Amino acid sequence: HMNTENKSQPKRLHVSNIPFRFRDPDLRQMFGQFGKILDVEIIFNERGSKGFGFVTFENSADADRAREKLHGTVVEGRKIEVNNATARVMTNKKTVNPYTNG
RNA sequence: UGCAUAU
Repeated sequence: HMNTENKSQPKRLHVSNIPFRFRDPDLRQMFGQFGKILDVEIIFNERGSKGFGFVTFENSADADRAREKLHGTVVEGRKIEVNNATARVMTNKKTVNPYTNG
């Protein structure tokens, strides 16, 4: 009996040029039409909620296609960007070993 | 408030 975990897995997609009005539900309706959304982020600033964010798909299966369909769309008249995010950290902690053989 | 990676 081995680990037998899932394959597609959640991704953080960055979203940009979006109107100043867009929040959690306004971003997630735009991607969640293809599959399912877990969590959604909008960069938190001194002005309040910003015209820039991220979306957390349930699985890469819809995260891949969704960014492909949404990138180059002009939501609320603003040609957007969508790509895979940096998430929390760029200093990966998942695994380590003293050797590098095999 | 058009500030653009996770102030």
